[PDB]
Amino acid sequence: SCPTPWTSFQSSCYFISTGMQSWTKSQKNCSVMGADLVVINTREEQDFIIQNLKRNSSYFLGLSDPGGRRHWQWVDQTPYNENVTFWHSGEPNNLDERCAIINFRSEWGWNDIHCHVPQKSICKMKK
Amino acid sequence: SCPTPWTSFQSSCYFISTGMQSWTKSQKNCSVMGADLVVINTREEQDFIIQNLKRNSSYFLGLSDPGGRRHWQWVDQTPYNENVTFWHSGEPNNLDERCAIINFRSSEWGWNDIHCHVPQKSICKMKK
Repeated sequence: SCPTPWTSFQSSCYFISTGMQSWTKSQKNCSVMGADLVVINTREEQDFIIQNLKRNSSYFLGLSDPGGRRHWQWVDQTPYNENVTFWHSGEPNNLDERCAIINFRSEWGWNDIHCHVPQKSICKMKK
Repeated sequence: SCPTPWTSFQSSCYFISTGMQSWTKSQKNCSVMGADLVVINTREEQDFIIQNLKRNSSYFLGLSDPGGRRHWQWVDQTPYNENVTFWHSGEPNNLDERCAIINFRSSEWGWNDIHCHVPQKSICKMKK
């Protein structure tokens, strides 16, 4: 009961992109189709996904680190409280974003990557 | 009642280094003296510290990010659980460390983040 270009597993529909776009644009592409970049909840889901991928291809997952604030720690384990700090204006530097891909090494598994690189992607639509 | 080269404030002793070393070596230097790189708990402590620093100098604080694992998130807010992942061996990349300094800018005193291996002066705090 999934749209034609989609494949069903359990009560979800999956779309394997053919285009290469950044993580943000890939998520947008999933979004307008009523989907998200793929969230892998179970081992069975990972196995189904890899049976629908091409070994010569790399795909964005719906897994990322948005970056932003670092998890600062005092050296004596005094709790760090952001609200009582004395950072100079515009400090400290924001942590950069990072994104995850699934691909095949000669097997299948995840790797981290810059979010702005063009990769293929996997969308999941809840059915 | 602090050792001679140290200054007292409340029930703590403070040492202002003259030497420039990495964060790790600065912490080690504090450690062998029975101290830590300075942890700033209160506003009065920050004010006392800045009254004992030189405006042309930058000093490591006992504040850092050890790096390591990133705080990964699923796009639909499913909790990320590291124990049920499929990362390739040696993946993902560790986040790099970062360290904090106190120094003076024209218009005044405040903290900045910095690479941990840069030589800076340092402040030690000893519990009395």
